[PDB]
Amino acid sequence: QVPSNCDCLNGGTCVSNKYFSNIHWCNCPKKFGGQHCEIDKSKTCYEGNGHFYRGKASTDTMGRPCLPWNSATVLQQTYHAHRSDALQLGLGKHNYCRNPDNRRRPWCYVQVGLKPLVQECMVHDCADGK
Ligand SMILES: *[C@@H]1O[C@@H](C)[C@@H](O)[C@@H](O)[C@@H]1O
Repeated sequence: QVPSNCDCLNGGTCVSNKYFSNIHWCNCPKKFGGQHCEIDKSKTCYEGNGHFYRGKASTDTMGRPCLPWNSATVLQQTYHAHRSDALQLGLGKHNYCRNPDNRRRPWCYVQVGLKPLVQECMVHDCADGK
């Protein structure tokens, strides 16, 4: 143990609070990591929660390409390319995943056997799949 009101690496930043007796925290870049932030990683596949998102992730949390919002199936669902608020998320002619409702990760109407179920399009990891 090394009570130093902080502990990072790779030249991290040793910070410490004083308005609560002791509320410090390793001050390392968000792209850092490694126990005490000893690596220059770069985790950030969605600065938001999935509201807009502008990457390439088009599959769901399984791998399927998910159904586009123009697939009559999703048209039968709710948030597709023919509801009334799809113009706010631009769902028509496109796929990826949208989260205009109440959810943390971006989901997409992906066919789940016989009913396009919204699945938080797994958007984790983003480095050549490795
Ligand atoms: C910790 O403090 C911050 C403000 C930056 O100077 C970092 O480079 C440093 O490690």
